[PDB]
Amino acid sequence: LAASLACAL
Repeated sequence: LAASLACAL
């Protein structure tokens, strides 16, 4: 989940 937020942004 944490990585998905950073990736998206």
